[PDB]
Amino acid sequence: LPEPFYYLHNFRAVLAWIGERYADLLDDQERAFIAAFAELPEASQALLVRMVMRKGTLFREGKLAYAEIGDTRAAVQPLLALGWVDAQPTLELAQLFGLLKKDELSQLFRDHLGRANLRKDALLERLQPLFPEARRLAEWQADFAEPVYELRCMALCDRLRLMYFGNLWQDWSEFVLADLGIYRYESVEFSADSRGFRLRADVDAYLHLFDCRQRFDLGEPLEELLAGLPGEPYANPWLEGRRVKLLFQFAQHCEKQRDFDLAQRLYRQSSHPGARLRAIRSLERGERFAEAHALAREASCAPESDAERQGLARLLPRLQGKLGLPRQARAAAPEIDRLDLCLAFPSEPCSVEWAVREHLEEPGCAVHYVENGLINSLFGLLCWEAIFAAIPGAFFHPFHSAPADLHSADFRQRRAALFEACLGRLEDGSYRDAIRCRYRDKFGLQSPFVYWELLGEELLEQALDCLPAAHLRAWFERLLEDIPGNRAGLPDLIQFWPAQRRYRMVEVKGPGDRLQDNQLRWLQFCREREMPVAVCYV
DNA sequence: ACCAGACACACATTC
DNA sequence: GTTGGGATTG
DNA sequence: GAATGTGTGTCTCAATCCCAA
Repeated sequence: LPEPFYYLHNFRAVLAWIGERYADLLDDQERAFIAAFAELPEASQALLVRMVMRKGTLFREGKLAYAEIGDTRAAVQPLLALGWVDAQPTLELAQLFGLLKKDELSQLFRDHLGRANLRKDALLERLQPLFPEARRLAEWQADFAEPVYELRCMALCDRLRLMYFGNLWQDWSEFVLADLGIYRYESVEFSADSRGFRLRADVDAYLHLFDCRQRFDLGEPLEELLAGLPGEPYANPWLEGRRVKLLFQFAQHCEKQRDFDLAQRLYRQSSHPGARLRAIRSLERGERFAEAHALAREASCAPESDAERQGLARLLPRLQGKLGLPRQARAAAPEIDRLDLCLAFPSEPCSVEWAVREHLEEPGCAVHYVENGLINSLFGLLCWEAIFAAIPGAFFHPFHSAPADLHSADFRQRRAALFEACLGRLEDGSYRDAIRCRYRDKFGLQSPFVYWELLGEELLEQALDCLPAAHLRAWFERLLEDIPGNRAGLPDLIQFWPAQRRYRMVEVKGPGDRLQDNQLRWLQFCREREMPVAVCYV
């Protein structure tokens, strides 16, 4: 706010950061850009950044009025000289529609339209075949008096951004939102040589998978698209999971479009969690039962998760039935406590969960609604110094909500000493007070576990009295077995009876919902450790 | 935290 | 004359 | 009719402004 050229300073900051830490990852023509950019006049740098930050790559001169930069047609000149911006670009009929207003376009294509008022997209559809070729604005309308500037250095800028944040989903608005105190991140003191990418060849791989996904959302035929993907897996951990997550989605699309034979073959090329299970169910829907049974038996011998185990638990008997085999006695597990209500006639538009909490209200009993919120936050506070540890590779810029290696399978190990030191506080008295200090110190900070908006002061200290430390262990341990797989699945409500220092937690279900798989996995968990849980059926 | 997951809801399918 | 979606704002 | 499987709608800072309706 206090500096009119704040956006340019942020852009300069990224450029300098790139120059320091990612110098070897940068190529010849890219080094030339950063050098050339600094030699530009201040108002020319500013105008360029504006176009880079804004949605399009095409801009009307009228839509480029900025008081701090002054005359735009003048400031754009050093950019036209470098060829970074292009007046007189050639425009498809589809993108000319994006630049002009509806009334302007109706005037132009007057001798090709009826008297009927159509929507803008309708006009585009009618006129698209009559003008399939692209052409200069002067060739569209010679009477046009506004110059339209095309930004021609957008790809280089994306790479710059992709190197700064370890991704492309974050953009330059992080700087503003952080400065305005709308986003407050934990400040991890990381090395001067902490890296997003370590080598340029991996950056190109990221961009490729990005565009593969891009063309996929653009309805481009998978047959061609698949030939774009690499045969052998990527050597890099992040990149392999992405290549494999992409393969997983192609098979999802194939399966939904009733092509189970391709979907199967694709699911098996993927190591994405749940792919192998989808491969079996696809083989089943393709009525290739013998093959589906062979893979299912292979899976059940060495399952990838407890999630796959319960998926196989339904798949296998059904598969054995379609073959000649007899089904084996699938005797169930112990049953969590049940609690029933009368589908109580709702007062106004409202939800089932909120009503149950109102009903379970009682003098000695307070009830809250905190699905996943409560336990993830309590775990987030106790292991704050562990999660935001200055592990090399974890952090490499500001604007970090979580360490980048959060989903890695050795996330716990790299901080194994720190975690035992935090959960070690859960044995002596320190944990209760340790949480209360984090809460006051770290409040508001962006984090992957703590729900500040929901963890009110009362809910906090009510939990600290009732919830047993030995219980808090078992939960925190299960999260560390598999964070992405055990982040969710916790029951709707917790209810404390603070005076008698006991808790009981409930997941409610209306007439239009049943227990999810993961929710079932946790009720089974708490049951086996004598933890007060129950399912409320309404 | 690296391109959504999470959940509740709702309507097919299959012995 | 009003309303809603989206982009450009900080 | 149970047990299942699959398929939807919703939600990522908030006041401003241009444009399509």
